[PDB]
Amino acid sequence: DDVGIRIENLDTTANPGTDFYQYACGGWIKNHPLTGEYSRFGSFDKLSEDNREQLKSLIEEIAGKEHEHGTVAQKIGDLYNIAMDSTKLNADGTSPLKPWLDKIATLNDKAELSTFLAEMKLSGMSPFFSVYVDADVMDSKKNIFSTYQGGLSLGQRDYYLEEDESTMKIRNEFKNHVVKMFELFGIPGEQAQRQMEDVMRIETRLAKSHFDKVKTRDPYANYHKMTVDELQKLVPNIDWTKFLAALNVQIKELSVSQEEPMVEVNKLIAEEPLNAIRSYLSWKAIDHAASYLSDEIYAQNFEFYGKVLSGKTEMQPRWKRAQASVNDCLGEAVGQLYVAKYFPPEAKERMVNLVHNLQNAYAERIRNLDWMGDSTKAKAIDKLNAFYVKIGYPDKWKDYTSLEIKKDSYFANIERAVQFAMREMLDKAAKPVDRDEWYMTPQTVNAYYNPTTNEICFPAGILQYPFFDMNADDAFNYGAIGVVIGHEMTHGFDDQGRQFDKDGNLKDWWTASDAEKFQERAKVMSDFFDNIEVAPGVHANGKFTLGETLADYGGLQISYQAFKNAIAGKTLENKLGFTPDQRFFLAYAGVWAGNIRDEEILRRTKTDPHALGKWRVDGELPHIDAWYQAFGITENSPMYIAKEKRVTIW
Ligand SMILES: [Zn+2]
Ligand SMILES: [Zn+2]
Repeated sequence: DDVGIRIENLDTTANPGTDFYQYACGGWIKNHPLTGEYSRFGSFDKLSEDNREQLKSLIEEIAGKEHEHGTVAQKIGDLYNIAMDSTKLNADGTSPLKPWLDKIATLNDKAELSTFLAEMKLSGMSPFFSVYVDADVMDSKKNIFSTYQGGLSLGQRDYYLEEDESTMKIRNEFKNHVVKMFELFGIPGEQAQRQMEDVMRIETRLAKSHFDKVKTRDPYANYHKMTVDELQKLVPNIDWTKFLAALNVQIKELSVSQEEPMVEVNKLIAEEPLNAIRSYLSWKAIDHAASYLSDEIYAQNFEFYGKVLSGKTEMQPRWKRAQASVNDCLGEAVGQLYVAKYFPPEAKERMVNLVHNLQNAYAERIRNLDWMGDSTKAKAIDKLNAFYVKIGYPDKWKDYTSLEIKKDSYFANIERAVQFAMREMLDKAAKPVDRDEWYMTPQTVNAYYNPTTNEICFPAGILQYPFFDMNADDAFNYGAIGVVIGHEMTHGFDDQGRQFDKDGNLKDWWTASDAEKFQERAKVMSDFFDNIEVAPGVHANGKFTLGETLADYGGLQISYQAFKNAIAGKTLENKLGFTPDQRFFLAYAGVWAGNIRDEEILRRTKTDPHALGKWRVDGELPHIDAWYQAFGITENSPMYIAKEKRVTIW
């Protein structure tokens, strides 16, 4: 297989035992100058850019030909092309929303809102409040239906309430925007004024009852478990039995994440006349549809949300917005065709085998730890073997048969796609948590171990050069993606992972001895990084970055051990003059190749819990015995530290 590493990345005037990062990556630095718009640019950023061009080219290629009706290619291509057919969008005008606006006008009984609000939810609107289904934070093996404060067009309560002149301007821009939009939908000016006032009055009352975003982030405090009939007593002006039946949700209990905003919804429904409620629901429909109709309507939408609210100066071209629609609403379907082009089953199979080899090597190292007692070692190995390994793309793909894409209107297709997604989410309320369902799409360039689910997810999007190259040999791939995955693996077992059992439920399974001895070993690493000068007269924060430096250490030892196991009994061949062991460490360094501005070095030192790319290499390898052997590092090397001073935590 290919060597994977590239001479253009090296700076071979550097001494490996003096600045290994410079040796392995100095050429990359020289060949990738910062453009001006970025403070940091590394090989992760280069991959993210490469990946967005892959999706653009993929979707255009799919859309350039006709496909068999009902295939994911036909759904992708047709949705893209109907999003792009601006002559039809402009000829159709607002007519695709007429069924919704007519339906809202027939509301004649506040009791009908119970079913109607659920119907709007299924089409992707959230008047008054939001609902969602996800793993119960008190019982990770079960799902729970939750309500959440919502109903605001501006999203944040402060826009409706702060009296400074800057926020007042935003409010008055919103008022003008709502009137202009109603008028674009054929509402006469006098009625558009009156309906805008209804919208502002209602959303301002909702906003007053909301909590700040700071207070809503804790899912354990933003949790109120109760029966359906108890919610029926808390918010009597919605028939929750009908609301839930219209959502096809069959449950006995649910969570009201914030009760006060829900009580305010109850009061709003009681106190506002039905015609003002119709104004608000009509606005929710228009505001949701505003991106999917004519250019005039999109332009007005952008004038407010883009120019006023976001400080943007120019709208994105239609093709970029059409690609976002396809990627955001047919994400996993795009994933199927993405991996068919870029990440074949043999690549998935190689990576799944690699992850299993890392698991086996990690289990071997856990047995030899000198800070973990025997009972804790057994619990750790059992938790590790119970990892949910989600690599490349799903074993269980979403079934898209019930999602129909056809040439009626852009808006009608978006609506069917949202209905499909909402149905799939709400169906989970009745079922136990299914950890084979992917929350990320295959084309995403992100990866993590999740402590609350005990799953490790590495999508095809990140499994590309310089992390993983199907064409490269094991030295390259273990040194690069292998270390990255092993690093994530240690988060099931470190100071964070020890708070969760193998089901993702809260349980502290370390003994007091485990905790004391772990900190004893960890202090070796934090002291070491404390003494690194990341800039003249500026030291690293060894305690703040400890979670990440211990994990890189672990990933290095885990992947190197798995690598030596995988190549056991095979012929070593040097490539580019490097032994396989040397290539392992050169590939590792390349994962962290990067260019960073001087001021960006200072700020990341203040704020970033990850060590800088350079010290993720130069501060980690002096703790790895195998690196000394691979590059002949001796007592006379500036990076050398004595065996008895090296970290031993994994
Ligand atoms: Zn090899
Ligand atoms: Zn980490």
